[PDB]
Amino acid sequence: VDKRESYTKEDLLASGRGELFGAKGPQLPAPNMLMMDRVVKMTETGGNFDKGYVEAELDINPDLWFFGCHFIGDPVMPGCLGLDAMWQLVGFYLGWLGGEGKGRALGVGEVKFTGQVLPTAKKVTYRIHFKRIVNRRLIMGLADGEVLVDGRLIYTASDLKVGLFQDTSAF
Amino acid sequence: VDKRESYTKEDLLASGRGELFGAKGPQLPAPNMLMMDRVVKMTETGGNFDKGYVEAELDINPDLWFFGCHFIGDPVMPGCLGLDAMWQLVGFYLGWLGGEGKGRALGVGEVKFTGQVLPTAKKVTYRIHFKRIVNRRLIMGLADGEVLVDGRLIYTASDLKVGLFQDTSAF
Ligand SMILES: */C(=C/C(=O)SCCNC(C)=O)CCCCCCC
Ligand SMILES: */C(=C/C(=O)SCCNC(C)=O)CCCCCCC
Repeated sequence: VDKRESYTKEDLLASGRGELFGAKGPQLPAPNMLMMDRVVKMTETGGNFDKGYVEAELDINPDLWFFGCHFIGDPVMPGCLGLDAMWQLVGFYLGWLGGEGKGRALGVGEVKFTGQVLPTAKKVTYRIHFKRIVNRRLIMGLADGEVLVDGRLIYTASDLKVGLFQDTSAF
Repeated sequence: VDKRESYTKEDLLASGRGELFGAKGPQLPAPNMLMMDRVVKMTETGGNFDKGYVEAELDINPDLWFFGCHFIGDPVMPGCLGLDAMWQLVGFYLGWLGGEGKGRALGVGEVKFTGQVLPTAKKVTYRIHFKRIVNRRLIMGLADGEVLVDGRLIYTASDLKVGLFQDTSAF
């Protein structure tokens, strides 16, 4: 794949249909599971471990679907969805490096939610710091993640793990 | 609250509206974020640590919203939603014990996904084992959770943490 440092919302939507990295590359979820609007920076070096970095953003507005049901009369973006965005970015990066296969989240170490995303916020920022990448027969990524809302850190996740699989018959 | 050992779909829908545990108890998310169809068992003793146990189920059918977008052409229930159902059950239990306040997931320690939920599955079972409950004027619940698909253990989550809050304007 020809690597770009950033991707637009249109690119992320093309990705969900497998039109970005080709038919062998991984796909990002499509709405309403897509949890980012754009990827503002992607590098092979950099990040807290100098092994890779990804920064993405999600624009917030009061009308996003999840505010209406989580919860009724007490809108707050589900934490699980910010967490999924992080898994999505780790998997996307693996595909960006040329990894082939279907994306499947494998797990995460500690996750801490210290703040919330309200319908009055404006922008959610995701930062992924890669600590390890296996791109041999097996394609797997390990990273730490940070979620900020309007420049303030609210969630951290250690050891997000995602792999790409050509055969998912054993799951 | 007048504890019942089990709750039906209609009870969970009333919960999302704030009718089940009253105006001061926690609310479950409403569809499309409600991740269970019923709670089959709730006991304050029992469970792996004999400090509480809850078992719930989610009926699976190909038409569930998430199957159409995650991923297009490769349907699999998002692992993040299975995690949310477990946080949802921990908070529901704190309200069941009589706790007052709005539920907020605080984090989780370690999550491992070893299997997937396909649209061909029939049922997902959630089993929550409580470790510690602080129901003082600081309501928090700590528990380990397991997710099974048609009886097969596929996800384990250690140290799920949820708390109920009177005032959430601090986050
Ligand atoms: C959507 C679904 C899952 O990953 S379900 C995880 C099941 N795990 C196993 C081992 O079967 C989340 C997709 C995140 C990764 C997207 C990569 C582009
Ligand atoms: C929906 C939203 C969240 O919990 S967002 C977490 C934000 N964290 C803080 C500290 O503000 C999930 C609700 C799960 C618990 C429901 C209990 C009934």
